[PDB]
Amino acid sequence: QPVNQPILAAAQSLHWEATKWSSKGNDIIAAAKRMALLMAEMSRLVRGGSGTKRALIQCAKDIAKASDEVTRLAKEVAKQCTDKRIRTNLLQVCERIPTISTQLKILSTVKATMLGRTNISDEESEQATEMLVHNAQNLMQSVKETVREAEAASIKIRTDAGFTLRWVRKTPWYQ
Ligand code: NA
Repeated sequence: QPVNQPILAAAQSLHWEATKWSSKGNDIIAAAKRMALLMAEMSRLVRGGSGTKRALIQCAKDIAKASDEVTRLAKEVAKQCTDKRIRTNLLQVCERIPTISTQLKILSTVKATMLGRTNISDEESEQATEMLVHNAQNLMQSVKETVREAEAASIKIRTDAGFTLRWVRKTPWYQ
């Protein structure tokens, strides 16, 4: 009850996928790991405490900043990619993430402002939490799918490609 469980589970789900790989030479992995860590912080932040109001807003801003890095790099991976099927799939997912993370910023600010205000009912409070939780699950899922496809895409690369990512296997774990 102290820490939201469905937010922590979503963060955990992405952490498991991202920790299948090394961050070295791979930004997408590094940013996805930062995102999973921040989303676990978010599950504590949702239950407001003095000084959590500014932290809730900043945590969502950091999550959105890390998701822009994932989006930006995955778009670069996809354009070079020779397989149309993979290239198209990767581009749809990359496109979705900015919208989801923009919504995370809105809902976090709404939740934080509310915490700051004593009057709101337990219903409005629970509902603002459930909207945040839904967004968090959607975000974690989208990034996880983006990781998978960016790796699949990596196998096929343009001979003349400007940059490459490193995909080295590591033993995954949960935070
Ligand atoms: Na390892």
